[PDB]
Formats: sequence, C-alpha cells, structure tokens
Amino acid sequence: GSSGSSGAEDRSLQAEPWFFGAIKRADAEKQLLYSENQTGAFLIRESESQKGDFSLSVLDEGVVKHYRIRRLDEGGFFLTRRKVFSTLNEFVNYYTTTSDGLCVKLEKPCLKIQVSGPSSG
Repeated sequence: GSSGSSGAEDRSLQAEPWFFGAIKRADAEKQLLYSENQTGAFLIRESESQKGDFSLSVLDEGVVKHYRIRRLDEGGFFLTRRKVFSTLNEFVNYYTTTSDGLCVKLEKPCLKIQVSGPSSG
C-alpha cells in the first residue's frame, strides 16, 4: 500500500510508466495482478530495504516474478550478468524484444492507478 513515492537518479524516469519510484512488492503486485493488465505487464521500483537498487516486477499468468536488478560500478543496471544496460530505459527497451533467460518477454508497462489527484504526464 503506497501513497506517493518518487526519487531516482534520472528524474525523467518519473514519466516512465513502468517506473513506480519506490514501492513495496505489495503495491507493485496489486498493480500487476490487476485485470486490465495481462501476461507481460512489467514495472520497476526502487528497493525498499536498500536505496538505489531496483526490482523488475513482471506478470506471467497472474504471477509476479520479482527480478532483483543489480548494478555495477562501471556500467549501470543489469538483471543478468549475461547482459548489462546503462539506464532503466535501455533495460526494458532491450528485453521488450526477447526474454533472453527471463521467464517471459516484456510486452507492455503496467498501468498507473490514481489514488489521490487527477492524471498528468
């Protein structure tokens, strides 16, 4: 249950749909388990326990696969040593094509349910 958490290196990410600032598996799940969303719906959030770290929550037939997004010291973000990206952008822009290793291929970014206030972007 989240209200409004935001704060990442690239403020621009705030516009990204799959991006949900810093939320908990619970908040992210409810979003994935949603109806409108189907197998493929993904969303990255900022680890709660630790700062900076991210988590890629993807939906696969009602199931939420939590993928720990690790970061390097020379690169940026990477879900699998096999491949590495620079920003959350190129992170999804790639997989979106194929699910190399991933249980499922990223189809579309999760939705953004409004809790308090109108919509904007």
